[PDB]
Amino acid sequence: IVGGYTCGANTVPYQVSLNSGYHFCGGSLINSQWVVSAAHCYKSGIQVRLGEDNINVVEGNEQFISASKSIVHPSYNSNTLNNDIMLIKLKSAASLNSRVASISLPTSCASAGTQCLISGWGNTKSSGTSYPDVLKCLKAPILSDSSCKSAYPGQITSNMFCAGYLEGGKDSCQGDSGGPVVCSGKLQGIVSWGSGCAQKNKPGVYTKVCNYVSWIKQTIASN
Ligand SMILES: N=C(N)c1ccc(/C=N/c2ccc(Br)cc2)cc1
Ligand SMILES: [Ca+2]
Repeated sequence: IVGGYTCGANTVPYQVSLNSGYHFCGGSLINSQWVVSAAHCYKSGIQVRLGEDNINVVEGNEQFISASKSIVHPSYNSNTLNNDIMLIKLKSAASLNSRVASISLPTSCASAGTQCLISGWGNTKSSGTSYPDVLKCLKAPILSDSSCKSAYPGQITSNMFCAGYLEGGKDSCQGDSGGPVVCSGKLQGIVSWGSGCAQKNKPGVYTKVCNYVSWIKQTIASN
């Protein structure tokens, strides 16, 4: 997260860190046994880390639970990043509490102008590299489909939306991949892509979760 703020320990209780020896992606806890992330976060050997603030220090509220299975969206295209969504099942159910909590799926798609919260442990610099140990947060509006398409001609599908600031300086970044965009207490987006980070006229692009609610629910019901 570039140009954001320190969230505060366990203030984003649905935020998870995916760890394969090291943090490599965020995700969102959607019930006691399932996490939503980006398809481009797929790899084997995933441990889900819940209740994290400082990902380098055991602070006392963590739950570390290995994934039993990952399900990448059947229509995920790694070239275009269309359908950039995946589900990860925990080997055992997380213990839910004030600091480890699921986030609701949307009942309807959020509109341009809606203020959302984007969070992650990704790079905090737009040029160069600095990775924070603690969770970073950014409040950002959903942008119009037209401004999104204008920023990224030929690249925005019906399964993507832009959020952030055309002026630049505030954005998600590498390492935030797979993490949440939450608007009015609903998971509306997943950190997916962008040209660099926090660049003028290159806002963040997010997987449009509201298009996947049926797939998510049906997949969970049978797996
Ligand atoms: N500016 C942004 N909001 C932004 C930029 C880049 C990313 C990560 N992008 C990747 C996508 C696919 C792979 Br594989 C590796 C990295 C995420 C967000
Ligand atoms: Ca920790």
